[PDB]
Amino acid sequence: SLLPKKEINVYIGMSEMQVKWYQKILEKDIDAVNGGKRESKTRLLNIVMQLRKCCNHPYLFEGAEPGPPYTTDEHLIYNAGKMVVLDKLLKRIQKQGSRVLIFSQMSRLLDILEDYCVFRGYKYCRIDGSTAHEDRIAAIDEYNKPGSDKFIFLLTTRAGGLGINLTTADIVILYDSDWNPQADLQAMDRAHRIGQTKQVVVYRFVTDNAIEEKVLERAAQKLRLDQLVIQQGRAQVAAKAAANKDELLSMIQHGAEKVFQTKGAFGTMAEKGSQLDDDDIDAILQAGETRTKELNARYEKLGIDDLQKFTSESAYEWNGED
Amino acid sequence: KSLLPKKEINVYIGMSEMQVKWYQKILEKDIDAVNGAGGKRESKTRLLNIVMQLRKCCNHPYLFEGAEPGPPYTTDEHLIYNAGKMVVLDKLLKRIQKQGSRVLIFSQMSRLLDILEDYCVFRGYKYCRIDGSTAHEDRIAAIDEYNKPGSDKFIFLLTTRAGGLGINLTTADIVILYDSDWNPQADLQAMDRAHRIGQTKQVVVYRFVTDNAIEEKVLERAAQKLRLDQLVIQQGRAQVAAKAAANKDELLSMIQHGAEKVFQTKGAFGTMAEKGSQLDDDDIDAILQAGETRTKELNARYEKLGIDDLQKFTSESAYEWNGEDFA
Amino acid sequence: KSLLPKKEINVYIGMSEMQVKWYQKILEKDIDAVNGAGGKRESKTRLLNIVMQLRKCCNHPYLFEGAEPGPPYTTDEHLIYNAGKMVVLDKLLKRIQKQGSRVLIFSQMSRLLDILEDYCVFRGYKYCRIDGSTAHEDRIAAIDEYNKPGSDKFIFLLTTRGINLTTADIVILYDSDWNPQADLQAMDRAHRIGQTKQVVVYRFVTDNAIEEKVLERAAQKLRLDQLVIQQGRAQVAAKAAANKDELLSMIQHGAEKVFQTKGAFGTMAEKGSQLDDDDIDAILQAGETRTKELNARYEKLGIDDLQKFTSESAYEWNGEDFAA
Amino acid sequence: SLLPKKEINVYIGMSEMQVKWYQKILEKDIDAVNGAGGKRESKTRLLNIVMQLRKCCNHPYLFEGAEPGPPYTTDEHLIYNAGKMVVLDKLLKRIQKQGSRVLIFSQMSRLLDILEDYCVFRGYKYCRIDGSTAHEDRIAAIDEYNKPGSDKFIFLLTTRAGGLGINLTTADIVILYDSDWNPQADLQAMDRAHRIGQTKQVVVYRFVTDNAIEEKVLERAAQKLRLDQLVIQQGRAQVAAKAAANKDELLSMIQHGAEKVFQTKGAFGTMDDDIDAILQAGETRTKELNARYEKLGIDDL
Repeated sequence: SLLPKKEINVYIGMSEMQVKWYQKILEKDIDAVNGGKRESKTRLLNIVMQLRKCCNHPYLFEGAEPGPPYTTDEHLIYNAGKMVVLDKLLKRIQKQGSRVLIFSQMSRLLDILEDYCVFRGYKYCRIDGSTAHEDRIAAIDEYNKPGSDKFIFLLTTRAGGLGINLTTADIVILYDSDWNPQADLQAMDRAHRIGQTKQVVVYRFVTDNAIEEKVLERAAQKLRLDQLVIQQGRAQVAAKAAANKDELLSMIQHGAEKVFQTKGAFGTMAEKGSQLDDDDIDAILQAGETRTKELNARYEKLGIDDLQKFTSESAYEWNGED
Repeated sequence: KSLLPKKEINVYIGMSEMQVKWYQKILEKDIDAVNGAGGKRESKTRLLNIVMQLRKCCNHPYLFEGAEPGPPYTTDEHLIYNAGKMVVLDKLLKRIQKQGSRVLIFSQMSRLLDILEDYCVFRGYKYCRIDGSTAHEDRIAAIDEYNKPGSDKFIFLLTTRAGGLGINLTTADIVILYDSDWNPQADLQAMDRAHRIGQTKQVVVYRFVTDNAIEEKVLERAAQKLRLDQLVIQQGRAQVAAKAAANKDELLSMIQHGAEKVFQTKGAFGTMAEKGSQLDDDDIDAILQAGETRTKELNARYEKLGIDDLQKFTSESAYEWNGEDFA
Repeated sequence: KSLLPKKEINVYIGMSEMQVKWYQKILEKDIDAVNGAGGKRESKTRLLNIVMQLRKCCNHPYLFEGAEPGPPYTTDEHLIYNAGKMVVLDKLLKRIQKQGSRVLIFSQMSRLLDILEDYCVFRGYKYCRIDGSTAHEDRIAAIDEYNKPGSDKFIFLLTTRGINLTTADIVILYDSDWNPQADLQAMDRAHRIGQTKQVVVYRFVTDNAIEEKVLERAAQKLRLDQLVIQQGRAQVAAKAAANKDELLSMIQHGAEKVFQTKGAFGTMAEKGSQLDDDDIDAILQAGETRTKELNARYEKLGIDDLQKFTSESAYEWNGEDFAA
Repeated sequence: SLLPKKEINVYIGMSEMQVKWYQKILEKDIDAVNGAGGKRESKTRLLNIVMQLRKCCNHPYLFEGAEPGPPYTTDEHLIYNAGKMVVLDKLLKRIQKQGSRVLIFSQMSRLLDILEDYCVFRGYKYCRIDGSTAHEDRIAAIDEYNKPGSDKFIFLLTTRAGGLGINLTTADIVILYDSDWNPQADLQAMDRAHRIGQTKQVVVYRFVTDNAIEEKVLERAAQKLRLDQLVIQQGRAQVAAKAAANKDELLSMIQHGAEKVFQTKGAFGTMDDDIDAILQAGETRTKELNARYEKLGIDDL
């Protein structure tokens, strides 16, 4: 029994320094912010990038961090709203005896997260995805050591590989989200997989009322779409399926008893047969129209769960009754 | 302009005494396969044969050789009362003409239209016919004989899977599917030869179904294939939407979201404005609690989407014409 | 009713001063594969890159980023006179509206329709647009508010890849689809049952460039499709068993002369006993003449002389629904 | 060098006896002949009349009670009662004189029975394969007829059992007494003689009853043979209609005008009085282009 993961979006604001740069990005291209039709997506894609960097940390922009000499200070935290929440969260996660994996889209943010963990004295490992194979093996094993010195693991979402195991941690923090919903999903399942004994909790830093909240909904819409496409994974399989042995038999046997029982004629031809009056014909038409709507509505509201023909339905064993 | 939705009505029909005799003969002459089975390899050829003969029985016994009363052979009233579907059709047509309606009659078997031809002449019904062997010049002349203003014809006999489609026969308002195609889109294709843009009246489609026989069970399997066909259409639509990259309109809404509140903000934003200083774990407990509330709320908007209500771009309905040509 | 056949006219267009520079630049950045005077091993994927960019160059240079003078991107007269096809389009549209005609403009690239959108606003052309990215609600609303009497719209921009736009009479294929049948669907949005006037289709082709060679190879595919269509007719007709009408004409053939006959028949009435080898030499002589004559009747048949029952042409719409 | 075969339709009439039995067939089902039945009727009733007329065209003795009553003898009446037998009698006489050997094909083995009684009556050595003869038996039949210095002269064959790939090139003349509905069946019967190993000109005689059902049978068969060779010669069409652009095809697309573009150093040639001069010059090239390719055939494409 693997305990299901608790995914929580934590909604964070921006410091004054972020707002200043966030405005500068919006200002220096206010025409595109207001929005010719010829131009490629590049002009808008750049603004999206700079707004996402600003939602991570203003120090990612050159000439933002306080002037020389550059010092690792408390303002490394207080100039980024996420770092504030991250500061108290880490101090409380280490308190409750939990270990945390911290992911991010930008490696240049992990550079800040390296300097932050030194300022607070947190032991950590790191995988950039520019780190070699024998290197990232050691970083995984150092964190997975029984009684590991490390406490935080900094990684970039895509670049860790596939199927790596970090079950020695039980908390996952997504500093920022990927455009692809499964990329973060594969990052949560680094701690939420077979071998994990404790409750996996995933925190997703989302800058409220900014671009990242709008980014999240798009990734939420595409994630639901993938679910709709997987849940209907046998629609094309069920449509092409030709006549089945157990179906072909029920087609032939349907009503065979009444056919064998009949000595005269059948339903319409026994009840009123060979001669119909329009009082008689209208009773047929109106009844058939009634049956037509019920037959449609009963099948119209169906789903793939009911329509699906499992592979064992082909393995006709015997007749239920002869 | 307004095109009235088509009324599709299953007309459940019984069988005459003669149909029962042959239907029994078909079941009896191969009773070992019906009551039991054979090797899976064997039975599919053996069962598909029984299915095909039973469908011939539901249409008309005279499709079997030696069925119609022995020599001499005359076209009389026995052509009608020996087939359940003919009896229903005979009075249905009589009502159809009196209400000023003209009817297209489709069928899977061309030899049945041969039976209907002899019936139409027997009643004095002017008719045309499209066999899929008719020839273009003959085809154009027969459609124009039936469609051209002030036409004399009343019944139009066609085979379902021989249209060569793109035909206009809007002068009829009633469509009779004497029997149904295994592929539902073929019968729906035949309906859209009268129920097409240019049609002005209410299209009524009568689908003959031999009740308590093989045709009724086929009717259900067609409704299943018709519904899951909608799912492939719908699953494909979600597949296109999931693969679609960000639009310039989508990107603009992403940048503009909250931009006005940012321009309006002179200090800090949100959680930083509300406390700012690294403060109490009661404030952090409020942050994580309210965020989890919005997480449950966010999922609820999207967890109720479902396959059947995605945004349409192409009006693809498996309950309407596919657009293909079955010849 | 009478539906006037569509007039399909290739309008061969040159290239602007700017286009030539980029067309050279495309060929120059991959000059080894173009020349073919070396290994000739160069992969087709490398060639498919040249073809696709040369089409963008044939369409409009501004499809390449950094070509158009830098930001802010403003719509002026340089939007027209930097592309050969736009110059032809600019005066063609002016003539089309003045003669009371409305035009559908199709294209393979939606980013070109975006260029056409900025052009249409620049000239004051009321328009609608179907990209295959517009919602059904708006598309059904766009077709109606284009067809309604007293419409203000004049141009309808669509991507090539059962819709009715018969209220327009002119179709412009700015660029061509590799599958000729895809263009015919785009044509049959005005040229269909419901059209009252003569449908004229203009196919823009960049003369003396890649678009001209595609036109020659597209005509082959369009002709080969006709031959396949015809082979199917000959295949089905050969597979057909005799009808009851065909068999009766075989039974009835000469039956009147047989009933008319009171003694022996034909050649047997001529002699009927063991007579001269002049009789057999005469039979074989007339038979060999009739044998040659019979072969001539069928030696003059061949493809394209086959009976139609279904009027399917490669030069007419398939009925297939085309989406990119 | 294999000489192309000569195929000559021998149009033949019917004896007085054939005229009677032809009329007896048409009259005993004259309602079907005059088309006085329902369209729903099965095809069997018409096909019955067809085979009866086919049997009458071959030989009247195929019908019961036709040959002169008791006593039953094999004389010249076996020949002068059938129009084809009269022609076949004189034609074999000429063939044997000029040193040729002949295969005789037929649809009906009950007619090969008649031809057997004919060959014995005329003194012609012969072999026979029916489709009722087993493998080893019909092997020895081939070897005897192909034997160097063969004793035989005629080979009576059913059109069914001939087309198997066997060799009968030691006969240079083929006589199809009656034609098959399938043009390739008779076509492969001629190839029993007309194939590698044949040294002489192969001549094929196709007996046809003129102004009777067999002439109309011949026309329809000649039609379906014409349909056959059309689909054969146009089999190269569907394989080329769907084919990705070959690497050397794409090269000509890229090279088209590349020489004109490089040396240009300016704007191209083109770059409402000018516009109507473009549409007019383009309309000329469109009509010429389509007319050049529309009449083309598979060999060019």
